[PDB]
Amino acid sequence: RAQHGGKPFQQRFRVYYEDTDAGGIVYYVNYLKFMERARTERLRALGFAQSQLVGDNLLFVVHSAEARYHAPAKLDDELLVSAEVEELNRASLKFRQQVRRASDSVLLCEGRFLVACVRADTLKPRAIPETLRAAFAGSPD
Amino acid sequence: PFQQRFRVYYEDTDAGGIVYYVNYLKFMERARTERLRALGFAQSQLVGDNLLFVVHSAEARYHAPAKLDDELLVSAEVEELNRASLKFRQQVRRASDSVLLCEGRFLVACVRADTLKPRAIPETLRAAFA
Amino acid sequence: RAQHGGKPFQQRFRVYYEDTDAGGIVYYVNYLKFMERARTERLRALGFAQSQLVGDNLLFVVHSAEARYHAPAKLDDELLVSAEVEELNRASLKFRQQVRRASDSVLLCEGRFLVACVRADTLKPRAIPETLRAAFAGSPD
Amino acid sequence: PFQQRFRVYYEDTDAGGIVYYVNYLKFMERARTERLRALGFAQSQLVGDNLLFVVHSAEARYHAPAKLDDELLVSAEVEELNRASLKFRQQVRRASDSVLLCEGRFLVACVRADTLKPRAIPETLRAAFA
Ligand SMILES: [Cl-]
Ligand SMILES: [Cl-]
Ligand SMILES: [Cl-]
Ligand SMILES: [Cl-]
Ligand SMILES: [Cl-]
Ligand SMILES: [Cl-]
Repeated sequence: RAQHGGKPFQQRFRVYYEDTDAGGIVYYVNYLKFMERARTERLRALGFAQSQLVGDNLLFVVHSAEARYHAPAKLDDELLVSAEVEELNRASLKFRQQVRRASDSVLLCEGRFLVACVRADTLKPRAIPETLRAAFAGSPD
Repeated sequence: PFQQRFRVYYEDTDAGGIVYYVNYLKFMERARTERLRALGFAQSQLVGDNLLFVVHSAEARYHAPAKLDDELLVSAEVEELNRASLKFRQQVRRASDSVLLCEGRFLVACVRADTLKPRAIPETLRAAFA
Repeated sequence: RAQHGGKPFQQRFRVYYEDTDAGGIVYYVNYLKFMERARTERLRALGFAQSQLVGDNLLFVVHSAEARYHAPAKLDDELLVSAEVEELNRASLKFRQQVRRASDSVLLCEGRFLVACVRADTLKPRAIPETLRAAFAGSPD
Repeated sequence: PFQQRFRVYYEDTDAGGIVYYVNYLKFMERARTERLRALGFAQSQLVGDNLLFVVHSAEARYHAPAKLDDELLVSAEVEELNRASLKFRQQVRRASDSVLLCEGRFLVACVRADTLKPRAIPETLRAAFA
């Protein structure tokens, strides 16, 4: 499917007022923004910053998004966000992501995303590049 | 059945020239609030009865794009009513031609507004759907 | 400068959870979004919907924004938002806007915006069109 | 002096391919929180002392655009400290070449966290700037 491990990639974020709602907790929709930011940072770390992606005519598009909410985060909490690849298809990828509170590791949100790889110009489906497929478990190319 | 109409503004759009995919969940949320209002459950009623609704799960499937200044029609069907929760089924369609843009499914929990603990949905509310 | 009156244009909006913060009130930044939506709706009503603007190669760009905050709005309040033109220059316009609570008319926010008119293609400064300048106090063209 | 560094993501961008102008105020807000943290005033300290900071006025002047994946440097200078309020002066610059993107000015009021009424800035806080 797609294998994960090692020093498992986590991106760290701070919760600001913009992220919160009237309840005094993170607005539930905003966890998907945090998860999106983490996928961008995982790509960067594997050698696929935004200039590299547009260089190779690659664009990633969300076709489906699912989130399950468990415990709340408050103003000024820090969040750790994973970006695992659960399955790797020819022209798409499924991400499995966890948002945890940094102080105590309690799971706040779990998300699953089906993400399509397309031509940046024309938005038509394309195969995930070789080097990218490789990166998703270890990248010296 | 019930549909709520919304306008797409600059704030909703992304570098692609289309609605940012996350934002469809906001539009669907607005429609649920408006469905509740129309069945007699505005915000003042909810805080009156010590009710708060919290999303426990959210799923969206994306089909076709919407652009700046499009109008959207958004449904808010209640597929199930459980003791302490409700499950919604929603569609976002472009107003001009009815093309399906997004579909969403949500499990929404009812909790005490004071203590945030799970509580039963009130009788009157359960009836308002039924 | 630029003259206002009549049945003074107001756009009506509802406050949803997305608009609120941890304080239980509208997040202050969001009033600028409401004011922007009102300017778009005022333009629409004067004959300048988005398809008309791109038709005439017009784009409006904010060069400055000032807001003063007075009283708070809560979840599920309705807002009335004005979009007055305070001054009309050759290639730009200054808007003066008020956000009021619908129930009791109390002033929540006042904003001022310097807005530039530019070519939609190339983003270069252009004159505000004749018909648009006219619309800002009465439009049979 | 103090600068906070931020990344521009898709969520920040608009149909123009640049940061949505409203979003610079969010970035400036984050920088004020981070300046306060570094001088010993995290959120837990503020709620500990019954303090809340509220924006009473906000001004932004826009100069040049930032794009997807740019890094931003954001300053958070305190120009004045009054009895019950503070006035900030902020600059947003592109990290790569230091070009000025936005400048902002904010009057921020100190209020009681319980009752929302105006209160004096604590001595310790006034000192931390001075
Ligand atoms: Cl996402
Ligand atoms: Cl790279
Ligand atoms: Cl699904
Ligand atoms: Cl605005
Ligand atoms: Cl029109
Ligand atoms: Cl100014």
